[PDB]
Amino acid sequence: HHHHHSPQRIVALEFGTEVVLEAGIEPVGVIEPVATLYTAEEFEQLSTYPVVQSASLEINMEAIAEAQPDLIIGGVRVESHDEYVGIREDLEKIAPTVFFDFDGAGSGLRNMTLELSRVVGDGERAEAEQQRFEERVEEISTAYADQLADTTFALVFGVDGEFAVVNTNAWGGEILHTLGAKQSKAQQPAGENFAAFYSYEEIDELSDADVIFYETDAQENPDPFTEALLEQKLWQSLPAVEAGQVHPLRYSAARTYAQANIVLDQIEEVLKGL
Amino acid sequence: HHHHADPQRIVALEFGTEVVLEAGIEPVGVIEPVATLYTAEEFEQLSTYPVVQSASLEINMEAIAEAQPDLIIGGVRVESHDEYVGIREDLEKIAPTVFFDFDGAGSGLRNMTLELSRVVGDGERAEAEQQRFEERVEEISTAYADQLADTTFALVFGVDGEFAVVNTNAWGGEILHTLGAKQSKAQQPAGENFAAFYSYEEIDELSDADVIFYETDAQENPDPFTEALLEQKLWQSLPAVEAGQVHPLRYSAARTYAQANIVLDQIEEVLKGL
Repeated sequence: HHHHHSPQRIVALEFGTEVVLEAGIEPVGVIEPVATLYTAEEFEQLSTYPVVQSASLEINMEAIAEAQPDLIIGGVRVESHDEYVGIREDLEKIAPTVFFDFDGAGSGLRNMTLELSRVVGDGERAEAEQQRFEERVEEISTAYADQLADTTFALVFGVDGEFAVVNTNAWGGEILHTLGAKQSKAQQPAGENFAAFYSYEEIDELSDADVIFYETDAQENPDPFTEALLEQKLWQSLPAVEAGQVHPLRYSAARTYAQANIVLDQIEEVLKGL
Repeated sequence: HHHHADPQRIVALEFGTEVVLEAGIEPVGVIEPVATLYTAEEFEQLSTYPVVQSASLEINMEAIAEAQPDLIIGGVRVESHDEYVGIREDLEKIAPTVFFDFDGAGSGLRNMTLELSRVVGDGERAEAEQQRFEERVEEISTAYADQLADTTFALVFGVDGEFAVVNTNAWGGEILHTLGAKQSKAQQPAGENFAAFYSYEEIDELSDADVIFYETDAQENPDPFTEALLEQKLWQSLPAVEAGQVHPLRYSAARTYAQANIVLDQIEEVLKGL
């Protein structure tokens, strides 16, 4: 009952989308597609599917009932567990309903979708990806052991009037940490929180950064807020920026091991010019 | 940072009005209601409440006293800091007093009131609005990425004998800028100022504008001066005016995130044209 080991018509609730897409399955119902999570091809594909959940996570039991699923899948944030006990009961009147809980913003997610991939019958590729991730981390950490030892990384995204520096326990900061990379001291105020927030005046916190990553969507596009952060004249004064070492980062969220490796690939490419 | 007693008898000074309204709180004391800032129903209601501050920002310390507050809230322009540290003292003798500073004419205001909404016990809805604003910018920017690339916007308001073109660091112009929109070159002489002023002779400075927004009050009514600008004979000469693309903009001076979303709605609607 651990993550590591030694159906025909699927409704995909939240986090179920990435699982069925990777398995080449077509869902009979899907949570409302958010464009930033998917490639252009994927999004225009996903839009051909009936919406059975809002992006606010509000579920449409009736629309699901019309979809006639034989299996309903999705992940749940562990904090909302008891809440989803009732939801599963309600949903199981339509079809067998498999939920999995996940915790934090790091490995918990890509493990959770590994379990969903097994359930929908795609455990082979999914377990392969997990092993590949673990191998690549080993291989990368020793192949560039020098660069990882003397370079300080930072991951940022922007919000409204402020920006964030991603912590060692979350998204691309988790993956960077798992690799063994050093990360900026802008992280320190985050504590157990996923990011540390700063005003545009506090951009100078990232002066110990030799390399900076900034989150983008699935098509390498920064959101306006992240672009706004890159525009600030105070930003154009950081060591890493006038070194030409500021790079885009796709799939920082890393909802699967397949996605998490794409992060490893981006981290690796930068290490080649380092 | 903005991103992450208990009251029942609140006096709302300047900028505290939008906060108590949005929270469904009836204030015991309120700054003199200016009708252009509120709906007909909001204004009608707000006139019931005792006036404890003048529209010229003069505080009636004894009217506040009789109101018997247990909490006094309001926002302060950053320039007038020390002058208000003083005021809080005399105020703190009446009840706990919360003043927040804000800077500029952009994101600083809706964040300041986000903080006041937290203080009065309404931080949930307030943070929801902030998150929703940030999501919808991201959303609108990508969904209309074409329109936003090919279109040049302008925001104008009228004054006596002159008119103004709003800059990228202020009000409706800031939000338009945050979205990623292109805006007219009439903004240039503003520099760091919130607006660039012109005579009715220089209306031709808006020839590159494909779309034009004109500030109105909370009830979609332009002020007489703005109304005069739209009457000028050189105005119906502009491309955007003879293309049918001149629209009213409410809540340009977006005081809260709820208001800043209503601005985004209006921009989205126009963008659903073009």
